[PDB]
Amino acid sequence: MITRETLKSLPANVQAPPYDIDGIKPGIVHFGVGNFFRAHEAFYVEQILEHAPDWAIVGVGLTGSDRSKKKAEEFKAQDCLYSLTETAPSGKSTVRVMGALRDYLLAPADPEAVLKHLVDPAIRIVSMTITEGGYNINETTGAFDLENAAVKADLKNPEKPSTVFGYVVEALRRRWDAGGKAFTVMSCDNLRHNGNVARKAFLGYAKARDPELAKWIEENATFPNGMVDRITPTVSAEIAKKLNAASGLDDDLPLVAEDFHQWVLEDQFADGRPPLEKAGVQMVGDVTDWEYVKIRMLNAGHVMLCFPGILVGYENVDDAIEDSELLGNLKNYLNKDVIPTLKAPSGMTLEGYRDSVISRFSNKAMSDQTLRIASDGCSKVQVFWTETVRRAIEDKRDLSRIAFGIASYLEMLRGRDEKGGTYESSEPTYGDAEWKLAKADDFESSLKLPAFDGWRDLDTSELDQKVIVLRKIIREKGVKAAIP
Repeated sequence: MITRETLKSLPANVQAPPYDIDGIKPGIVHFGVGNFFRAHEAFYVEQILEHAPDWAIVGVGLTGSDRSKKKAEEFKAQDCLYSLTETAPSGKSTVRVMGALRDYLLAPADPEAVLKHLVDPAIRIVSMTITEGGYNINETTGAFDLENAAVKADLKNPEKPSTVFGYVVEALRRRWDAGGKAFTVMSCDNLRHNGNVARKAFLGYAKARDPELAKWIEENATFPNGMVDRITPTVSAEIAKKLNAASGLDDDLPLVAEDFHQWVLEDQFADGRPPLEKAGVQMVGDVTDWEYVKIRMLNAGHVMLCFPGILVGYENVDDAIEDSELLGNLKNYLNKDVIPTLKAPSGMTLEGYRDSVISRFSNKAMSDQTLRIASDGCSKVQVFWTETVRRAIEDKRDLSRIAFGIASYLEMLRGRDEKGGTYESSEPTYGDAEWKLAKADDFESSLKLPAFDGWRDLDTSELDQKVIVLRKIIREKGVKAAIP
């Protein structure tokens, strides 16, 4: 059956919004209505709407392309309702019709319409998922780019903007001038200290617009940082058909996500917020510790699994996590090297986190390619492994497993698995010089790759020697033979 406000007589297997859809009112405006938002932010709000019905979400798309209009039409056609299938590693899935998103507006169609929502006193939070590039931070200067075409145009006619920066700042100006209150700017993009990024972008535009205005926003608005997870894959036509065939719903906008989900959010709101804790959102004073748990256990674990997995010849993460030796090595790395040198946030155990990392990697429906996980391996090693290596060296702890990860990465770079297959991993930051080292036939040259610069200031003598010893074993007897 098609999805509609009236046709909410879904099959016994499909759950419906757990609240009166007619009783909820808008409290959040969201920029960038993508899959992640619909399966994460919208997901948590859906669970507190029965408690505080004034937090419905008004979605806004920034592009007015021919494809954008179609999407907006499909949403309105289903009363903005859509189905979300949640699949667990056990293979079992559940499906529900989400009602938190009460309107979907195409900004270009009517700029004033968006601004009206933005200035409404009931709208106390403005969230967004616009990707990193969406924040318009120049990669070289690290500052908000005032040279951007759309930004300059907005600066010329700020009363009728087209960029998120223009809409948000103009809305804040009007609220201020009319005696209203500032709202909370809540980034839900997966970036380190996403709130600080948002603050830089929005205040960067505000400053150019009017110093006094930026001062006001800086003092009254808030830009909390949040850590967000939840794998929510792209939805292809073929994927949509499987989801609908399984749910029994003729959904034009079906999506699926892993059952696992997490949201750590700094409790810094300008004018109130939903009771998100009731939905499992973890409110904190500083997001930093949680970001590092994810970085040093989930991300670090992902590559500790995939680098040697590629050498064994595994194409997907779920195939590698099923390998008894690679799994044991991952657990030993997390238990012996990371957990003992990782600060633990309150209200959770690092061991429980470890268990979730393992379980998630075993979710066949979510499984990604090992080579994809290994792409830009240099930057990943720098960000995910450096702290763990520095601590092991500084505190004089066992380097065996740490060296194995490095040796595996270096051997993986050579481009050949133990089954005879060849491959070419992607390393954007590497040039001819780097790749020459990576492919050298010796076992010492590639130790100079930039991937290991994060701990090069320390005495890496013992670590490097062990790495060499393991690379030798890996090349002659295979990767598993080198596992500590």
